[PDB]
Amino acid sequence: VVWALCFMGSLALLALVCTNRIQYYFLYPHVTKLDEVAATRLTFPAVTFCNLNEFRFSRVTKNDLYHAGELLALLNNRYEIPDTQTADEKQLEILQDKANFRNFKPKPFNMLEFYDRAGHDIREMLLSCFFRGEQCSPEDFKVVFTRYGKCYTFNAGQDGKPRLITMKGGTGNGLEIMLDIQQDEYLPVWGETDETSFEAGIKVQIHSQDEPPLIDQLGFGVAPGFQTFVSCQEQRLIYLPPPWGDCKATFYDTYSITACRIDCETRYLVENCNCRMVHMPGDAPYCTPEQYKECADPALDFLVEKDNEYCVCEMPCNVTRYGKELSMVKIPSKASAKYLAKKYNKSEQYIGENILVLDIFFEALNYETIEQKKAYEVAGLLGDIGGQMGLFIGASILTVL
Amino acid sequence: MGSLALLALVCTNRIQYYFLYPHVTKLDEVAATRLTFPAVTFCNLNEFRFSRVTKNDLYHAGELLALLNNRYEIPDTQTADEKQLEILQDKANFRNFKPKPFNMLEFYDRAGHDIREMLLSCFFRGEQCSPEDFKVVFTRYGKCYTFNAGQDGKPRLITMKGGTGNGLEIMLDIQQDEYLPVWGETDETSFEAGIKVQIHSQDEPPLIDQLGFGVAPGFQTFVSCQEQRLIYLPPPWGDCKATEFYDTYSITACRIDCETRYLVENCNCRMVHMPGDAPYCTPEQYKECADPALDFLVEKDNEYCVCEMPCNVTRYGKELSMVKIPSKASAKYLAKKYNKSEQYIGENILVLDIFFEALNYETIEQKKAYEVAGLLGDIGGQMGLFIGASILTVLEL
Amino acid sequence: ALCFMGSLALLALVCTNRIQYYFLYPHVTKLDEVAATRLTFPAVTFCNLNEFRFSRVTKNDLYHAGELLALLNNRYEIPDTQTADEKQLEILQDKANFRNFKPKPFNMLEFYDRAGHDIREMLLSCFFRGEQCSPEDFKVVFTRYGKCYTFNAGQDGKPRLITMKGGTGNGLEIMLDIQQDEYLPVWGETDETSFEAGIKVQIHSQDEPPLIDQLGFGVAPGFQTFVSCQEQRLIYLPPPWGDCKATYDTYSITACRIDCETRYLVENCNCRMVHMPGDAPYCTPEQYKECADPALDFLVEKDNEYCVCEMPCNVTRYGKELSMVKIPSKASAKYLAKKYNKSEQYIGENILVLDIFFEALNYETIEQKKAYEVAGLLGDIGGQMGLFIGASILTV
Ligand SMILES: *[C@@H]1O[C@H](CO)[C@@H](O[C@@H]2O[C@H](CO)[C@@H](O)[C@H](O)[C@H]2NC(C)=O)[C@H](O)[C@H]1NC(C)=O
Ligand SMILES: *[C@@H]1O[C@H](CO)[C@@H](O[C@@H]2O[C@H](CO)[C@@H](O)[C@H](O)[C@H]2NC(C)=O)[C@H](O)[C@H]1NC(C)=O
Ligand SMILES: *[C@@H]1O[C@H](CO)[C@@H](O[C@@H]2O[C@H](CO)[C@@H](O)[C@H](O)[C@H]2NC(C)=O)[C@H](O)[C@H]1NC(C)=O
Ligand SMILES: *[C@@H]1O[C@H](CO)[C@@H](O)[C@H](O)[C@H]1NC(C)=O
Ligand SMILES: *[C@@H]1O[C@H](CO)[C@@H](O)[C@H](O)[C@H]1NC(C)=O
Ligand SMILES: *[C@@H]1O[C@H](CO)[C@@H](O)[C@H](O)[C@H]1NC(C)=O
Ligand SMILES: [Cl-]
Ligand SMILES: [Cl-]
Ligand SMILES: [Cl-]
Repeated sequence: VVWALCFMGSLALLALVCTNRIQYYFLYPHVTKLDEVAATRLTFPAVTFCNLNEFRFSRVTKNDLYHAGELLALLNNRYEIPDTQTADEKQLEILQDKANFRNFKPKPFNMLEFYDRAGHDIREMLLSCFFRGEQCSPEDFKVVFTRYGKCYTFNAGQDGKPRLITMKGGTGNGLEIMLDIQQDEYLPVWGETDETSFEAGIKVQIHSQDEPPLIDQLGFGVAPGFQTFVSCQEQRLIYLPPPWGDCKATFYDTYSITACRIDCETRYLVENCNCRMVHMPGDAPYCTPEQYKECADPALDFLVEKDNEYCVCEMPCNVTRYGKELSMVKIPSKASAKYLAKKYNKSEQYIGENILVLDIFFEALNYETIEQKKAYEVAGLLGDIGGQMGLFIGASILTVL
Repeated sequence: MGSLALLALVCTNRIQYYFLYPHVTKLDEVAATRLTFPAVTFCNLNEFRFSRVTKNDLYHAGELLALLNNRYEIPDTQTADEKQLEILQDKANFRNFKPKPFNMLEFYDRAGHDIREMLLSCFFRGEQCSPEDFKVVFTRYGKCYTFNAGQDGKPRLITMKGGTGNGLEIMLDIQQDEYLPVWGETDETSFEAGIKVQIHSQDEPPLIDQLGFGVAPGFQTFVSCQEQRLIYLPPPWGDCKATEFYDTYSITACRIDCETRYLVENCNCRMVHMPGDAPYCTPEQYKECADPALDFLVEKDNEYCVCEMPCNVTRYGKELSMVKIPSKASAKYLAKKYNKSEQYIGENILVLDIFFEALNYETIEQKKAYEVAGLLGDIGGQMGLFIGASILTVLEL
Repeated sequence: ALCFMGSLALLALVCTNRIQYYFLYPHVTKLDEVAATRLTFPAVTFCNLNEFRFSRVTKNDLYHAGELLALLNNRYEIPDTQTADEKQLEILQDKANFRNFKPKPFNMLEFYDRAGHDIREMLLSCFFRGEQCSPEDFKVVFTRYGKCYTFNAGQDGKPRLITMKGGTGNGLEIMLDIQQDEYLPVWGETDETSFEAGIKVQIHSQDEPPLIDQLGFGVAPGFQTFVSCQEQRLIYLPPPWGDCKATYDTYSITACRIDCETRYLVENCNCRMVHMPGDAPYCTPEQYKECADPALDFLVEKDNEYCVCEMPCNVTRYGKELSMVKIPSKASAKYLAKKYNKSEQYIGENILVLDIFFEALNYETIEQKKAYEVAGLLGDIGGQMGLFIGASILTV
């Protein structure tokens, strides 16, 4: 009877063990494969930056002041220079003249035109630029409008030009730019608004080229008077869609959290303000300075600060993250100050307050992948249900003999 | 015996693997919704406000702070500006002076920087916060403050989107004009100006003198964070200890507990920031016993305060960057607003931004690699075609 | 008897699929992040951004390295376009007076060693885990920045320095004086001059040479800089499973690059820069300027063909989180000024404090493991072949 018992058991094993599988298969489990290597021909990311100051004082015209005056806290609700102004006498005297609206006939005004004309000029800010031993120029930077206003992106990849690639670790295989933030052009700050700031310097965001920047939210800061080193590591993350995961596959061409937020924010403002901020996509009318102040700014602030319901984006199936390690040294040194001052025709003090050097590069281990993989596909299921029957057909043959 | 082995053999390998109690570590990095915002603790690098140090304070803590020598006199080697020296020489006049009960905790609580004075502005996710939103916590730096400590029983603060908007922004005034004159090197004085900050889970006490990060005056500092949840297995799979002075097990809680017992054992007192009910160390004890003792533990010790791994750890990845404050264009505004000079603003004001990136949540969990149920399935087929061949060889005989 | 040529036809088919998988040679990467005990403290190398102390540059030095340092033109004269303060210009015009001057043997290594910043002068204080360290605890190492120093180089045969707890207390703290008053006047742009003041630092395993001009991080004067670290051990598989190369004494990307760079310069310049290994003749200042510098720059900037190194099977990476506070505070300035015999302003421009330590979770491992070893292969078959060993005794 022992053989018969063995045969009976052989059936009861192909029963449990094959049932263990189908249940496990239908849980749609996954594994996450991690790897960190030194990739060759790494694709250099896009680098977007903004001057923390949105409007050059010297480009603000009488008409500009008339329309955007109250928005910039340079005027009160009755087109007068505020009682509570805190300006140096020379600038106050320049503004009091500008704010003289006697016999003044207002002329069509537009925030986008204002940003484009008054925003800091890359041609003036960019003192020097080098990528992998090659000299780059203002033309190598693309204009992109953000909430900070007129910003610039290096290696945007929208020119159809050949890819910029990194191959070795260290500053040499990266980007180095020397900027002049031009504090002498900073708009006087007389109050707190979404368009003014207490700070001097630039905001920077390193991002994949198929992903738009969200620099007011996700950027990092770089201060004047320093050379800042940014050692990076590219991290590629891949996710599975349902049933294995939660991701969504690809106004914008590729799906990204940012692209999703911008799209959502635009619809929200259009719905609640009947206008879009000038940096938003679409064809809705541009918000007036009054709309910015009364509706648009509060609306966008609500979304990026308090909102928990409206602009909630789902995970992309493909995300590229850039790990960053920042460090810095002082510029200029006492020994080099006079050289730089004479070179760019400034005072030594100006150099120390306005000049900055930014280095963006990758470390040796420049590439990391974190990919979700199907842990138990239909093929693996069979191979188990199959290899198990190859043991029951043997346990039945021995019984047969 | 040709199959009495192949059965046993291939059966043995899997059996051995189970009793090896193997594990796998599952990694995942996602954008979590309703992420729980951490606690943020900070200290002014200066421990005692110069203007709050009384004659009695100087008398007791004078030597500890290097403001007096061992004979209650202002040191020969003092390096102070004339105005401050003149203020101290008058404080240090102990003729006809009758000392009155003194203790370090009261001293810290009364002379330590006041959040009500340091906090110029505070916003969390578009909402204005206030000094009342900060809880007082005593550390080795003295009187410190924790934002979102979670000990009020108030509803949780949560983050949902990436970027500064969904985080905390505070503007601080470090008040250098209140910094205690530094005439020597002690564990209570420093050469630096600014604050120390530590981002930590709410069920984990801060160890800010050891694990904190610095934030400098004259800058706006951006701190982009990522929460990392790590889970470990206990024996036999791992080494961790599952969750006293403190409620949840953490390396820090363990160290603090250990340090306290060490000082009590060797100094018969505890530093004022330590838990328990042991007597507070006097300034003399601080100098002669407590400070050296604690320094030994956090610097040289390799035997006494060695803590075992917690089964549950929450780590916060940080990326710092900064811009300058104030700009030339905003200096006068800030100066007039807070009634200071433009130079003061540049030396004392700082802005701190603590927020999370889009991919805000990472999990690293140890999971058992070979569970008993898994073992049975692999061996089930052969285990029976051998136990059948076992009652079979005993059937032949 | 047909049932026998079936067992073989089943053992055959269970071998085939299994064999194929063994042939893809798959791998898995095991990750783990823990608080290690007795962690081995890394080596810390640092350089002053300034390569030559102004006061150590002699008439002979200026004569040979003058044009290289942009202090002289191609005719041994002080440049028309000099931008120096009058006192320094007057000191240099005197040095650059070569009337009746007979040049004497010069070499860049001696120049670096003699004129480079002295650790004995830069190091104001040094502590590791409660113990006072000294200039003798720093080893001299020549890099492209010139004369640099490495803490805990581990080449003395001394007992290992170990970390055990998280926080600054279990790490290194050094106070440096970068000595800007010694910085060489900058009159132009060269590979040996800089616009910046401060130091470059690189944290690295002791069996890996530094490549500090490329991979270092910066530390600024006037701050205390905190560097919270995490050691990350990465192990890779060689072919067929992976791409790595198994083991200068140990194989590392840096060691590979340095070796390659040296060969390249020797091949194209018939000399090596003074910080490079080997026994090739040292490059003259003229060679540096005309051949060596451009050559090395090409390699570390443009090259995509010559110095491409393959992945090591064993890599140690150090995660870093930097933060900073200001030094000195108004209240401590006078103390420091009096202590080191400087002015309060000097202190603010030259003094820096550097803290290098580890966090609680100080150790992370990322190891590639063979997914399917031979022993595991038999297991998936052994059973099928065992049910063939029985049908094999009932056929004979
Ligand atoms: C790891 O520890 C954390 C606490 O540090 C646990 O998080 C808590 O989980 C419980 C149950 O959901 C909640 O009631 C608490 O509010 C959570 N604390 C927080 C986040 O503030 C977590 O559950 C632990 N993980 C495991 C499974 O061990
Ligand atoms: C703004 O700050 C100034 C000090 O800079 C305050 O003024 C001093 O005020 C005290 C108390 O009234 C007087 O004893 C001093 O004589 C004042 N000094 C000077 C230089 O005037 C002033 O009170 C503050 N303003 C407000 C409204 O708080
Ligand atoms: C990876 O390489 C490191 C060296 O960089 C190895 O660490 C050494 O291990 C040996 C054997 O225990 C020790 O004698 C040395 O002292 C270690 N060097 C250190 C840490 O200073 C490590 O073993 C290698 N890992 C593997 C298994 O490849
Ligand atoms: C991820 O997206 C990038 C573009 O951003 C693309 O280059 C890459 O092929 C994608 N990876 C996969 C396989 O989804
Ligand atoms: C240099 O700047 C000054 C103003 O400071 C200006 O007057 C002069 O024209 C400038 N020189 C040149 C040649 O651009
Ligand atoms: C201190 O420095 C001065 C120069 O500023 C020097 O003359 C003096 O000798 C120094 N004092 C000592 C004792 O080293
Ligand atoms: Cl949003
Ligand atoms: Cl401890
Ligand atoms: Cl190279």
